[PDB]
Amino acid sequence: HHLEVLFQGPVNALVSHLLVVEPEKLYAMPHLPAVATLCDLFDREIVVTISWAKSIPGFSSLSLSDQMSVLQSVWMEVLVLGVAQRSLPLQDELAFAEDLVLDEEGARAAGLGELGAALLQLVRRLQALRLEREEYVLLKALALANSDSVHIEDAEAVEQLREALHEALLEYEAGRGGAERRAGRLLLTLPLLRQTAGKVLAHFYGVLEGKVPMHKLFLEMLEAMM
Ligand SMILES: COc1cc(C[C@H]2SC(=O)NC2=O)ccc1Oc1ccc(C#N)cc1C(F)(F)F
Repeated sequence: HHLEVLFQGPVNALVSHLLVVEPEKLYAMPHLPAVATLCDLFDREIVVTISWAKSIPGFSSLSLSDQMSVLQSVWMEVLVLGVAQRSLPLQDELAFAEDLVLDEEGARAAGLGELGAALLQLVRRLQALRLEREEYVLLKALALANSDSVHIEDAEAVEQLREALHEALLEYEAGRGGAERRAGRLLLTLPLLRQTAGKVLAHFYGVLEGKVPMHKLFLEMLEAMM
């Protein structure tokens, strides 16, 4: 079941679907040290990210190989966008989970180096647009489909998924110099989104040593689930 029928109708059925498959709020707390708590939380975010992707209409239409290639290239973007998303109502704070909210200094003390600052930069870029939840899920799905993995074997198939999600965003906006410009403004945050994800990976790999090899960790979980 590839859920392709959701691309046929008015977009509101697709949006309703994205809203439903949005992961449940996680609780990071039960007493572990900050680093350990975040590590445990991270493992759960990885699994949730993978299950989320598989429920994105049209994703399953891609060859198994391309699904994995797409996921390996943007999983951090999806994850990071979730963090930014939970942080929007706050000021200069990061809601890693319902019950785990850190300011810049708290992030630094939790082993995140300067990621606190980098993540808040992303958060501020999104807060400036005052996202609604519908825009976030559409943008997130689009970020998944806008992967630029070097290992994609059917590039037009990925192109078509990306196009369909972009058109969904447009149709959603149109139905709330085209003022539906609203869509472009969301798209213009995608470069910072990708950069932020790269920054997170660089921090855990060290600079490129491999202290905390998240790509391997992700792959192992990916192939265990797919
Ligand atoms: C210090 O924070 C992390 C620790 C780990 C585990 C590592 S660190 C090491 O020394 N040993 C390992 O196993 C993994 C990832 C962490 O960062 C996050 C945790 C949770 C979320 C969410 N929601 C986002 C992040 C980020 F990656 F966006 F920073």
